[PDB]
Amino acid sequence: VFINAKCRGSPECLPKCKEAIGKAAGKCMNGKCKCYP
Repeated sequence: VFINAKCRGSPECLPKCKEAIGKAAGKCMNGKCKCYP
């Protein structure tokens, strides 16, 4: 799933995804985070 959190750095989406679902696996594109459950 993704989050509206306006991400600005690919490496920033890692700590975010981990804080979103629990794992730091995802990227940042289209102004959104792409975390994979």
